[PDB]
Amino acid sequence: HMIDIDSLIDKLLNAGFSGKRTKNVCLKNTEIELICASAREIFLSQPSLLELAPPVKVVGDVHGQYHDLIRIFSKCGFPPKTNYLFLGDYVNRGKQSLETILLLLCYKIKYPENFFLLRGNHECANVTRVYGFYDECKRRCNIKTWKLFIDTFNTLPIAAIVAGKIFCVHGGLSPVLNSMDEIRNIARPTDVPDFGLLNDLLWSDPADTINEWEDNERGVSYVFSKVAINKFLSKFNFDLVCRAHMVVEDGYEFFNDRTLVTVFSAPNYCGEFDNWGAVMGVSEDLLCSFELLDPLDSAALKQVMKKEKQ
Repeated sequence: HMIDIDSLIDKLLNAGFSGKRTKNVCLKNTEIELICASAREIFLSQPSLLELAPPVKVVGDVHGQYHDLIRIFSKCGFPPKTNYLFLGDYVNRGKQSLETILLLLCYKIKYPENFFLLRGNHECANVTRVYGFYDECKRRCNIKTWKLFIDTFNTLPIAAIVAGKIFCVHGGLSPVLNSMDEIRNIARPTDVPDFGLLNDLLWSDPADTINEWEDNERGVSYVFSKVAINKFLSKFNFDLVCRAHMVVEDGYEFFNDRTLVTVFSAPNYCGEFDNWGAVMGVSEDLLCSFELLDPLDSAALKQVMKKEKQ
């Protein structure tokens, strides 16, 4: 029997609109298994480097903040009337990583040509072991379920080009990125390597450094200067680098005279930063606009979920 994607999405949406956290996921592990297999099939069939036509809305980190994800869809439009590109980091830190990733995967399944998910640095075995998702899988489901997600994470595409002009990646640039074909030819499935192209694309950060490339003092990959950005844009004839991978107070933040933008969509990240979330709309004429989401507490979020149910 084939996947009842309508019934799965409904259960997921209902779980979110309840505002309630349950130890049991509203979906059976067999259903979770089917979702991961279906999504995996699509990921491997579509290119490693997505090439998307506008309009589209770009979403940064969500990090398990499921109620905020629903706020995003409510405010920016539900699929498939609104086209989405997510920049990765769907799990860890947040309270409802499972609901979050499952809903995103289901939408990918139902609308494979209008809905897109990139790989973030958190979508790997190493990081999920540390910041909650492995423990959440073990506690709410099992370790076998976790492994299935990792198998699925390993097949995610790495980068996207919007309208031939906006380069989209989770982390940033690489010192060993010679051509777009190198991203296209990243073999999948794959774990995140400790070094190399894929490691850089997920972990690099921009900085106003003196050298084009220096070691990232966050511990992984490199930091790249304004010059590196200007060179990259000029080499591949791009206008904008759109990335995530960093919490910013207003949900978004331009750099190097608006040639790079950081988009972050987890309001009040870690419960500590009190940041806004942002979603970047890219018009058919390549105009970039920003819809913002303010940080709500647990009680206000529940009220918005209560509200949105009608």
